[PDB]
Amino acid sequence: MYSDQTYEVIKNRTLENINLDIYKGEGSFLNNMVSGNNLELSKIYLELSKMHKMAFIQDTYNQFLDKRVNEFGVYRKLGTESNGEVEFIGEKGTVINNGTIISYRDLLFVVIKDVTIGSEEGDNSPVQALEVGKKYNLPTNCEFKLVDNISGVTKITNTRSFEGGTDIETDEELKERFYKIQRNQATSGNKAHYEEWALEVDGVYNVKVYPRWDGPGTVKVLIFGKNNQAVDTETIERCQQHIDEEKPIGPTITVVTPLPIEISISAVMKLEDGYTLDNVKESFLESINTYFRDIRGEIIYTKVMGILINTTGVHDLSNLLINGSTDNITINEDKIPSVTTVNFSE
Amino acid sequence: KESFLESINTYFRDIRGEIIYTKVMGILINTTGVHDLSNLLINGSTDNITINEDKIPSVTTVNFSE
Repeated sequence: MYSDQTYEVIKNRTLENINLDIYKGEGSFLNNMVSGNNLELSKIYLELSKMHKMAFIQDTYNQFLDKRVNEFGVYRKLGTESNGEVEFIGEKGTVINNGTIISYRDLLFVVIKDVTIGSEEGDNSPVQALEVGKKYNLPTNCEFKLVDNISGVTKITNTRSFEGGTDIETDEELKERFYKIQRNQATSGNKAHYEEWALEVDGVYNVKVYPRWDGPGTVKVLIFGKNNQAVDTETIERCQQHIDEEKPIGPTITVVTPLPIEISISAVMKLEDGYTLDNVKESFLESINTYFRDIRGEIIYTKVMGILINTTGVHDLSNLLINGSTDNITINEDKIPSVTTVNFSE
Repeated sequence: KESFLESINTYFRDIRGEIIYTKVMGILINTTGVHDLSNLLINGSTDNITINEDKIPSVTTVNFSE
């Protein structure tokens, strides 16, 4: 191909193309024109080889990828600026106006709202990164410094880690994203397609779909908030409207929120020395709350009493009763145990 | 059975005073491979037994079933 086509090869080819009495000689004037044209033609061959690659969907550049995705209607992500809140410590009554820039090392951060040291609202003010990037996502407790000294301001530190700083999307990321988009398109009523739109709601984390719950075409949408806790009613409403904005033709949609199950417990236990009823009560309730957060399936009475005895301050235990029974209690779907009654006696 | 045997052996190494029947069932339920248990009897009984002087607990019979 064009790699085979070179200065020497095309030069000899052109020399053969000419039927002339002049013997071919190095440095001849006619040889000079032929050699110059062949050099520029070889350069043009290299350019053609390059525009092979530049015309492809892959191995594009910033402008090339931009044009391709604009033809596809896709747009690359420039990233987002980091956002956090810092604390200003210094002379009381000092007013830090909006637009003030605080520098941590070489990083530059700007204060959004006015903050007064010693004010009733406090000395905490949200601070946004001047530019996008992971480097702007500063951790907690960073000693920010004013670029411009302000009288009355001494120490600037963030009580929370800076977040929201996202980097510039790379070409490969956008290429793979576009390839996935073309590969997987929105369908009418696929479980994954419908569930993804529900996943866009911030409040909910886990989404489940129960089709045929009320006959053909009937879809029962099941949602789960933070660690499968029930979200607020307004969150349910906004999720319902959102999924209706993307729902297929003629579906019946019901959003189901997780339910809590109250738990009442009672036992007659012996407490270890130096420990009171309140301490063992709080420790065991925290432990059993963790267990409820991790319990899969139904309740295990033996596991409950095991976490009870393993709790510090339990000399011995007896007469353990949960919800009026000592048997294993079945947990149904969308039901999470909730600690409500703790009847502990020594 | 072997895992609970090791657990009860180290507990007896660490035990003092009396064997606690609730402690026995707690160390049995916490044992790996144990889902649910019932009718746990020590020497056929459900009561704590005092470990007297110059005396140590000794495991003799292990009866576990489903």
